[PDB]
Amino acid sequence: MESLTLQPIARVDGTINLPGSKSVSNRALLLAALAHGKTVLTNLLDSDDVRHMLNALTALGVSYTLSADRTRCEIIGNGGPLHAEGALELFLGNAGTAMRPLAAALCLGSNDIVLTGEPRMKERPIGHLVDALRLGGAKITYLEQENYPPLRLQGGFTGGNVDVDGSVSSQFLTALLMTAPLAPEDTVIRIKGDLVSKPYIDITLNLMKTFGVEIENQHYQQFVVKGGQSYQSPGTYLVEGDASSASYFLAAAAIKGGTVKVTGIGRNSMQGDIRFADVLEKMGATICWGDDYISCTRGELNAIDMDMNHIPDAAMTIATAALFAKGTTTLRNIYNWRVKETDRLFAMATELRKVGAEVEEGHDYIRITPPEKLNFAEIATYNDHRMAMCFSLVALSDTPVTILDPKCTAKTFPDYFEQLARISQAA
Ligand SMILES: O=C(O)C1=C[C@@H](O)[C@@H](O)[C@H](O)C1
Ligand SMILES: O=C(O)C[NH2+]CP(=O)(O)O
Repeated sequence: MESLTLQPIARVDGTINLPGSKSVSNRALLLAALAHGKTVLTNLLDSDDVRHMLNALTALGVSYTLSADRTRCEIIGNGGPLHAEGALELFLGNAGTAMRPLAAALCLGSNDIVLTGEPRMKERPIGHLVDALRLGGAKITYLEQENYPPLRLQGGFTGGNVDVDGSVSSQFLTALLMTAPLAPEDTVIRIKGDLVSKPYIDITLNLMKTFGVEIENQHYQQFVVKGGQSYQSPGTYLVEGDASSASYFLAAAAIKGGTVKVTGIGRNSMQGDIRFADVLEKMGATICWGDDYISCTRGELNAIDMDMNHIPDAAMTIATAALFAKGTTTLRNIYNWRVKETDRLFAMATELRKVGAEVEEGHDYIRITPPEKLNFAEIATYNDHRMAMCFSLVALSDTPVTILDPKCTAKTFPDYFEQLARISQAA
């Protein structure tokens, strides 16, 4: 299969202009499609996950145009719920930010649509969202395994009292929040127990407000939504650079800098992953904050032991950065790593051991003891963009690393290796 071998990188230094945020991009596209008016999105991410959303919108009849680099998108809002019949199949790759929000949104009114995706997506849970949608009136059928895509959506979500489990995925609540305002009746969304990864709910509410809708958030335990609302185009909207994508570059400087500055995100960002910078600071790196940048400068690197549920995606970057830290690092409260692009606790533990680390794969945590020196390994990537990006950091040592299926980074960051190369220096 395809592979890329990264030569040892002596030092990193430079500036990277970040690709757009995947989380913001897919929310903005769906809201723009539902909204009245023309929305112009700039700094939109061009990656597999966004392409699947764009293709779904095209299939649903939404009109839009894209600039040459696909980062500027002019969307003609539909002025209401999207519709299709005949069990139209929408193929969503392995994009959770397309699958979960569309699973909910397409329950408005009548419809006959099928949502499916890659094999792994048929193994990523969606039952708790389906349960909630059904409580609100939706008719949903599991075409294969109960609790997983593919789903046949036949509409009917009118609102009412809806309970949802948010203990493993915040995306189920996000999907309900974006959908409820357009339902004919008011909706009260009750969180069954605890809610995981709260920052993504804040991103959803932030985007909804940009598109003209606000709801009543009762300490994240219950959300009161008024029905009969309409989303409205914000005119021109700038998509923040991706803070999760930024993690690799900031960590690279913490390990081998130099100073690396990422632009497109700053202290005012709505993304929870900007807090990844705080972790590097706790490890001994220096961080500088700007309006539209975050930079990291090499200091030292000490192991840490902390809960990472607030930044599950960027947290993976700490797992490989730990190979360069002094002491044993423990990342806790990351059970949900198991239900993402791959089971990341199993994958991270397996690949880290290949370069020499002693690793304890806990059920919901990972403990990493770095080796005195890293060794060469051919890293398996599990169709997971972040496995490829996290392990690229192994090359900030005296050993090269070979990454299998490097193009898997395209899920969120097609140009990843060219960007890492941009800040890689020989002297
Ligand atoms: O709502 C979102 O945008 C996301 C939430 C989390 O599940 C993340 O793990 C996922 O990558 C994106
Ligand atoms: O980006 C990540 O690290 C995990 N994404 C899961 P998805 O966006 O497919 O729901």
